[PDB]
Amino acid sequence: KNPISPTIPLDRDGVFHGFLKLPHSRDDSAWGSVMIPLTVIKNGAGPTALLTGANHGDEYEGPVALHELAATTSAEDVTGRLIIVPAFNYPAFRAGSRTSPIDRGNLNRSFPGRPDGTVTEKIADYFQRTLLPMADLAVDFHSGGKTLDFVPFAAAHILEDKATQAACFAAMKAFNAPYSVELLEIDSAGMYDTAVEEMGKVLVTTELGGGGSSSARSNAIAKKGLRNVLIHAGILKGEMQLDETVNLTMPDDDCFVFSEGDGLFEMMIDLGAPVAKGDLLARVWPLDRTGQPPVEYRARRAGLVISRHFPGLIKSGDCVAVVGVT
Ligand SMILES: *NCC[C@H](N)C(=O)O
Ligand SMILES: [Zn+2]
Repeated sequence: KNPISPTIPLDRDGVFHGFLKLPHSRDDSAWGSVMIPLTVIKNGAGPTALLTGANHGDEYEGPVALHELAATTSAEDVTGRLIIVPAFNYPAFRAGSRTSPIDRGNLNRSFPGRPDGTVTEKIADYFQRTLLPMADLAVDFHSGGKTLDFVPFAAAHILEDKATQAACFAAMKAFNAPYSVELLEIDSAGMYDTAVEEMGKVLVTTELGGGGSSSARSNAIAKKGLRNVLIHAGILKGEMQLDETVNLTMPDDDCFVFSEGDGLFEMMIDLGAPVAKGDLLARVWPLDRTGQPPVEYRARRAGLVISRHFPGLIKSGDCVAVVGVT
């Protein structure tokens, strides 16, 4: 029995604004709670979509779209059910950080979680055992965060069940981000991705920009894809917006480049720009001194720069850049 209990019904017709109340006894509140905001919109019979933003706290395109959806959608617009959680790892979202300030918990590495663990593990357990079985479709928004920046794209995994792999790709096509990706997310343990997919459910995941900020273009991409995906699922009516998309893959480790030293980061080729094998991706300047040649990082695969280290300061082990193919 997970101690979380909603403040609103999850199975009644109408529009509900309430919270997932997670008890949390702590120094600044002895009988306190984490009040995870959520909106349930239900109307008649139909599929149920579980919509999450801010799985990592410092990623904002999702929470912006889900807040708008929770505030501008009437029950009559829906055939089915929307479960809307704009801030998924809510303590991290309130702290403005990828991980939670309470337990340093990475929510996207905490599944299946446990009902008696950390605050983050209790969140993961509740979606693992209570919310996901209620859902047919799961849209889990992601962006680069303060340390990464991505080309705006929706992704689907090469997974072993080809039936629900096909369903995931169909929803990615419906999302219609400017780029479309099959992510090399090996290192697959503990993710919400893996929880949804292993249940045979439909998963939509994204990487919409980054840097700890969202733009009007990037907010719009999140709003379009969300609307398309809900129409594609049968929950919302209307005409889908179909624009051009570029298909990209990550077949290899050599799509990735990590830095081996700290310094001042100079990106030499912008996001989304084409790159050939061996082209100079970035150079890192010394923090300590002047007049020394920069440390050069070169592409090991041709394609497009789909991700880059965001901050001006880079550390050893940070991912300099990622190349997407075609
Ligand atoms: N490969 C999955 C995306 C990653 N966990 C992130 O940067 O959010
Ligand atoms: Zn993320």
